[PDB]
Amino acid sequence: PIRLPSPYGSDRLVQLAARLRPALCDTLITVGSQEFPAHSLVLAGVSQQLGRRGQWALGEGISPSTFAQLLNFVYGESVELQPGELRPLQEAARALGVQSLEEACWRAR
Amino acid sequence: PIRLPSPYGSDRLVQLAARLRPALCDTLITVGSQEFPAHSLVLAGVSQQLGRRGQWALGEGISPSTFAQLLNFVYGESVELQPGELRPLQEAARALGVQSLEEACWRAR
Repeated sequence: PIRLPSPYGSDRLVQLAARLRPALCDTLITVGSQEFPAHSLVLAGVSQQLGRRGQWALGEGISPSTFAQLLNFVYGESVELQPGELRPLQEAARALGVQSLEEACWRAR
Repeated sequence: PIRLPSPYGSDRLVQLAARLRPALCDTLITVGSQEFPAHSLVLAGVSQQLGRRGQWALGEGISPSTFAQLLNFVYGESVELQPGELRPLQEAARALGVQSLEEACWRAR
């Protein structure tokens, strides 16, 4: 597999938030049928577009499998991917403004 | 005046939260008549006791003036105090479990 290192694994509050979730989560992002709790503050720290509270639906041909990988990256976990998973992740990171992930994907390609 | 340096002034997410507030705040702490918005996640990072979402009232003979100083410290601002303000701040930090502030107060005394 391909491994993408996350530059967020050593922010002390991001670490704490990763251990807590779903506790204290104020955001619920909905992807087709699947539900993802998150901390609006953590999201704001990586992308102004994503820093919003409450429930909302993501609709742009982004799969739950791809969104789960983007969300782990944001919470400081390295991501490990199969070959055909890189391009959909890059496209999701572009559309949602997560610049650090977009560039990691384009590097591994 | 006496100055207490805060050890939180360089956590990148705490800095961002300090610039945002009251935006994205999920907690409202009520002190007599006065209202203080906060991020439950930031509070959890300094004291397990304070890491809770929603509205709640603080009642323990803690003044709004003293609570405002404790909250600024938690968000990374140094605090500047008059002589008779140190002991009430120390007592508030003891009761709410903010250990870093309790010890800074006892040092300046």
